[PDB]
Amino acid sequence: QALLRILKETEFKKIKVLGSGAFGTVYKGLWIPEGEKVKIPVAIKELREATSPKANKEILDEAYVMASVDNPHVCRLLGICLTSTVQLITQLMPFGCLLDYVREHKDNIGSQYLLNWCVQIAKGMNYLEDRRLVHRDLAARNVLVKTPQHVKITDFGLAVPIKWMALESILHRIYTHQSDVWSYGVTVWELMTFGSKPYDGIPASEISSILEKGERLPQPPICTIDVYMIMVKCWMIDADSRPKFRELIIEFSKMARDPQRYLVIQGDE
Ligand SMILES: O=C(Nc1nccs1)[C@@H](c1ncn2c1CCC2)N1Cc2c(cc(C#Cc3ccc(CN4CCC(CO)CC4)cc3)cc2C(F)(F)F)C1=O
Repeated sequence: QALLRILKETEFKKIKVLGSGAFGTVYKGLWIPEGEKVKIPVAIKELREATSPKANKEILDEAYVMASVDNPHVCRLLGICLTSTVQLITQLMPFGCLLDYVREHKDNIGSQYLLNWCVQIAKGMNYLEDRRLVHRDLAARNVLVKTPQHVKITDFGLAVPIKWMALESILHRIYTHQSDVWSYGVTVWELMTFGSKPYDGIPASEISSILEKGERLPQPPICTIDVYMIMVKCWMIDADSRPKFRELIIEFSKMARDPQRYLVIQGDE
């Protein structure tokens, strides 16, 4: 019945580890919902630290919000298991994170895929804005691949990635939908460089000073200047001058109609 299912351990199992971050470990698994027969492929995130009943109330309040997300380009929380180390269940995104996907499939990715991913990520971020949800950690690592044609945003349920942060976030810990636009621009740069490292080899402590001098990430080799200009707009110092997600959907959708006019990839005729 319930929007957020409160799971028993007997209902699911871990099959394969997928990755670990600072706060938890993600597994591919299987869930048979209590009272049902069907086997659902899931991702299971187990938190690194054990939590108290008090801490679990803060988790539950956020988990209900995460279960309320309903958009084709945003991952929804399906369930929670209140084990000592809490476990969080979503539908499995079988192709993993988009960062790894573009690094591992670089030779078989054309302009149409890249521009459609930019549209879809903008659509998911626009829904979050409509829901008054600030992501605060948008990056290619936090976009998942359902199919090569269908990506979804995740890991916004977490409220230091200095190299993805808007200048105002670095200087004053101000986070808004418009600082998410800055991070969107970095995410697009990641895609267009097939998962390269932003501000590579430069210490995080230097980034605010580089940005204050007007320096920005470089134009990727595949990008026409028209695409680079969208990234540049996302990195304007005045937050309210940056594009809105709705505007980014329009502009990337136009480019996706003639994708080889906007990204130049060898073999992508
Ligand atoms: O579930 C998540 N990812 C998954 N991937 C695959 C399967 S599930 C992602 C996620 N974010 C948005 N979405 C998702 C999935 C669907 C959309 N989330 C939601 C998520 C996560 C984490 C926590 C946590 C935590 C936590 C809290 C307190 C302490 C103790 N320490 C607090 C700090 C304090 C220090 O002062 C001391 C006490 C510890 C941990 C909660 C949630 C949420 F929202 F469910 F309540 C997390 O990662």
